[PDB]
Amino acid sequence: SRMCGYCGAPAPYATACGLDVCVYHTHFHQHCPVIIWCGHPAGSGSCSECEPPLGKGTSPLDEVLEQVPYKPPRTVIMHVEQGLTPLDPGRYQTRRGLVSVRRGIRGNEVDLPDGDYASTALLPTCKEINMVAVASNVLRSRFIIGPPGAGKTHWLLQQVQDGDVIYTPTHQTMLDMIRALGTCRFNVPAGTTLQFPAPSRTGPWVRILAGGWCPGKNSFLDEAAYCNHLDVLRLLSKTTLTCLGDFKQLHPVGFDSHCYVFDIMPQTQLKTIWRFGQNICDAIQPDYRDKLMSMVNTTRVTYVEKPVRYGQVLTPYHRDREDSAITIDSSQGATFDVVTLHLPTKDSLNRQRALVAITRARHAIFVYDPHRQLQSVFDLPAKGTPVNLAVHRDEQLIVLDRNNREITVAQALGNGDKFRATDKRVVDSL
Ligand SMILES: [Zn+2]
Ligand SMILES: [Zn+2]
Ligand SMILES: [Zn+2]
Ligand SMILES: [Zn+2]
Ligand SMILES: [Zn+2]
Repeated sequence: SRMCGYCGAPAPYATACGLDVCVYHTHFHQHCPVIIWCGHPAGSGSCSECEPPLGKGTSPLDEVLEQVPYKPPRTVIMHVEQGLTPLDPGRYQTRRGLVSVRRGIRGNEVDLPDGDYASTALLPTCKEINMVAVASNVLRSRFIIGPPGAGKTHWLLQQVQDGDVIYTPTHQTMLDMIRALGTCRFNVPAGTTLQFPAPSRTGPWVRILAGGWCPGKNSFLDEAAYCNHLDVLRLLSKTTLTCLGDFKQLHPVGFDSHCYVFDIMPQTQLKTIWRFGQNICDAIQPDYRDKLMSMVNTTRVTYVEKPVRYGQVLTPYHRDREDSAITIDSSQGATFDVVTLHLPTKDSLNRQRALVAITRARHAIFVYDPHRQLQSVFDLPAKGTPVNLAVHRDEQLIVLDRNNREITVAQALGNGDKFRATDKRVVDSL
């Protein structure tokens, strides 16, 4: 009992290209013949039963199939003896209608009486297509649109895991992906004119798109805008996809072809951040539609048990300002290397203020939060960095190492010195 590839209804018939169809859809598949009850193709007018004409496609599948040539296969004899035949297992049209050659321990089983039958095999073209699954899986998929510049390649590397599968359209894109991953599984395709490395034993699979679905945990689609539309539908019939694409420019002058599914897929626009690290981007994400990707290093986050004066000090209320400290409201549109979020007063912090305070610093932020009130507004875990930090403190240069100790030496630890301020740079040398 087979179901229709279009609508999922019971399917007694099939297209020559391997699509199971219900009675209704026997007459809306212009791609190739559909042998119906009278033994002729629907709409052929070979007899009076097949005179009603074919209708226009009811599915995007039909539009996709306009670029997929039907090549009629050879008419081959199927020899039958006690329900056994030499022909390969599959599905065939015969004078007794559509029949299946099943694999078995005794042999290739076929439910037909002894004889010889002229047989045309169904092509594999739409053997794995299921448009009700495509619809469902499209909803549970995502299309990651990249930014104008770079970074889209590095998003994938942070997301990919050893159990995952990455589908890619060409030999070259497959090679590009394999080089970017470093360690991955694959089978070098026959006939290729590229120099493929050796495949690893572990890592994500890199599969050529034309090869079709193979099982995995998460499935990705590389170069989505370049991919074969029918192959994409084959995948979406079996799994959901994370589909990677580039920034949509205004080029359409017949210059844009991509699978229709991407225009109805849930979309995620990537945005490059140059001001602070990824850990900050993650904490602030709830306030933004775009997925924020840091194109710079991790911003340090340290939870001090006692007050401190590193970099610019920030605090909600004027009452708690000391020395050259400012309010969080006064810090809007200002940028620093180091910042100290000073929160002595209970219930003094909301989302808006906290968002401003967290997004001022470039390299480090120290948070004095004795009331533990930042937790109730933000998820911001403590993050260290193996770096030698440096900043002024009331007309006096000072430096702190990776373990947040006030060391005053000349490059003793042997770590990097991160700083972007005008005064900190020039004073650093001399
Ligand atoms: Zn149907
Ligand atoms: Zn067809
Ligand atoms: Zn007919
Ligand atoms: Zn790529
Ligand atoms: Zn394209």
